[PDB]
Amino acid sequence: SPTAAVIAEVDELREKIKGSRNSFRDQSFLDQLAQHIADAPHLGRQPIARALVEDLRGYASEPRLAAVKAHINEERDQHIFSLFDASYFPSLSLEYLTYETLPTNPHLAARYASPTMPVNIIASSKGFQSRVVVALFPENHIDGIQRGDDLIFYFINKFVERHNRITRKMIDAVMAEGSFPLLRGADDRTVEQASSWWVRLHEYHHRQGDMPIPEFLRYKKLKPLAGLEELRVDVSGMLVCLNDPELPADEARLAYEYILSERLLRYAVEGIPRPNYDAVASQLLFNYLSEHGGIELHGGVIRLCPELPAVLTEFLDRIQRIEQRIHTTSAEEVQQNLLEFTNRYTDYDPDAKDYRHIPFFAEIKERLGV
Amino acid sequence: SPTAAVIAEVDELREKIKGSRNSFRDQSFLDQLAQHIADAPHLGRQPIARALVEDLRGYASEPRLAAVKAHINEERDQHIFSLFDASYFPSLSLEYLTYETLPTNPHLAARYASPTMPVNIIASSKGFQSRVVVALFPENHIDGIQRGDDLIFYFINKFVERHNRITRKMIDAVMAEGSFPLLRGADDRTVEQASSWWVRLHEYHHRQGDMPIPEFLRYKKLKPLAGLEELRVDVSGMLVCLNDPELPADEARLAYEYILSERLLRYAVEGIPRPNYDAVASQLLFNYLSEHGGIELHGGVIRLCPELPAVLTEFLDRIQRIEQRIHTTSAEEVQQNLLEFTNRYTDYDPDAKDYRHIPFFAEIKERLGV
Ligand SMILES: [Fe+2]
Ligand SMILES: [Fe+2]
Repeated sequence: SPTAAVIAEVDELREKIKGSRNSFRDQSFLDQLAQHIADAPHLGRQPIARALVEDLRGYASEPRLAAVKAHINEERDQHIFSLFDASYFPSLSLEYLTYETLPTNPHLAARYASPTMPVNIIASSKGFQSRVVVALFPENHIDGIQRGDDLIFYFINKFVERHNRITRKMIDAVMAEGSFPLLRGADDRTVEQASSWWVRLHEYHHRQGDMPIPEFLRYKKLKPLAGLEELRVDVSGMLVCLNDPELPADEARLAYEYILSERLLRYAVEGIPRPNYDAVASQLLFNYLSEHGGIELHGGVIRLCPELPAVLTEFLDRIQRIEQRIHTTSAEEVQQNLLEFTNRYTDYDPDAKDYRHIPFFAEIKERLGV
Repeated sequence: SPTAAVIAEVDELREKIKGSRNSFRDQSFLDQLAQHIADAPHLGRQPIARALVEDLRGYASEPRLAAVKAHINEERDQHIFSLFDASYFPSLSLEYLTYETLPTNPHLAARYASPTMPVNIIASSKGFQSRVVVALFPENHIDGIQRGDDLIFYFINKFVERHNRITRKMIDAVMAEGSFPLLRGADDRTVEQASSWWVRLHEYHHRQGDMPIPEFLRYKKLKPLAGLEELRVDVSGMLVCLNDPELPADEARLAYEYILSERLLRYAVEGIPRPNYDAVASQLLFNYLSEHGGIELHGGVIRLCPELPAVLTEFLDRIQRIEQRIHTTSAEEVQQNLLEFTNRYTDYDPDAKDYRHIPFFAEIKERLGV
């Protein structure tokens, strides 16, 4: 395999530089790295590698990876290759992958447009094989730069794997029978499509509203607020799937079921020993929905109520009421009001200033090992 | 089996009340629970069950489990049986166990006296089988009361299991050859004895110093400070093992190696996706010792320096100099100074107000699956 030969060369260079991350912006390091990439038998021949060589050799005066990103953003081929520094994807250093794109609904693509690339990884270097790395953002490159039109990659194969290994088992154990009928037994191609819909709607809605990101990113990085922002856009995508009639009805209901099942179940149990940001917001959704008539609990099993679409709209309306006051109060004041709302429906420990898994999901974590 | 019949009856009652935690202090609930306990053909006739039935039936006028705790604290037998409500042990509701005590070193128990019970669990109800439940504290009972002379149980069989599952393969992968010679191939009884020394010294030193807990507990619940307090007492215990000549030299060196291997390795990788309280403090220790000459990194491997005992003393001395200013500044000012000290040696994200696993241990988590 020619691709495996190229990837073995990247994996070996990755091993050599593993101890030198503090030098990743050092021009003496960058020159040696560029030189080794250039001299690599198979890898050095590739256009994207030549682009990275030029970006690295020029980094002292221009600390950007402009030629690499031009290649990637223009989709000159289906290869990604760069030097990465992403604190939440620690496995990434010098990495290479090849991807395949997925089909997309044309109305979805046109009406909810964003520079999102839902892709399957075909082959990759060691750092991309970590289950942690589910996406790739432009500021993950060492230059730390993101532009509004930079392509953003989501690795749908990893989300299909997660849905099969975790969500499917939580649906069987936690949901009333008939809860997610289109998802029941659906094949990987089907979940693939739903997941690709989810990420396209997800990225689009991050840019909508009164406190979009990245503009208000530094106000939305506290654990409960980062999760709440994730939830804001996924509830938005849920409602689009229910409300936009130009979307194919079968595919839209399937994407609805996927987003809801992921936020109600898989994201709800994330984090040990405390909930992570996604899980705090999902437990907020669970309790809000239970208290406002959107779901019901019958002997530890969740029933989705027929009124759930109206309750989801109410929940999204409530988030938007809080955020709209950015127009008349400080971002700090909106923050405090988003925290207050979150804390009404989650298990907040005021002395630890952190959250505990609400008892409903702590027991499922124990029962299912999730 | 008679104990098996008792615990089966406990587990069935635990199942019946599982959805009723909000009713655990309501007398109508308690009156019915007490009756079902009394009528359990085997459980109801245990003296400990008689005690609990009496406490519950009288909870309306005296909200405490005085008869149960008298039984337990007096070690009338080796059974524990109560109604629990411990937010960090969510699996505990109506629970039962039988334990066995362990050999005890006389000088250790006399010079470092505390009401600590290092025990092995022989049989237990379902809630005590959770890997989370490594200990039982007096305030974990529904009454939420703790007294200084109440017995505190540590389940040593669970620390042995954790040592063999995590620490051992971490020692093999991460430590330079000959780092922990007494622990190599140590049998379970040997680890058990080291672990019992550790918990006794652990509980003792919590009560010592200028900001002991429980007095200053509410200032030491923030994630970095909860970890730092655990670390303060374990480094104190390490140093006692090195410095107290009246302890048997073979057991003391073994306990030293055990406490260090646990704090340097197993505790340093806890928490997903972020480090938990133990792990932040262990990463503080790792980076402190690296920069101050106590350990050295060679080829990704930790070498313990011969100077390490003096660097551990310097580390504990530093913590104590910060805490000593409680005498001339507020508890809040000490808190900031403990946080500033922690953040100098850990990966703190000021916008998330939380920590990331430092890259050394993030890579180990990925590599070994810990
Ligand atoms: Fe997002
Ligand atoms: Fe402790």
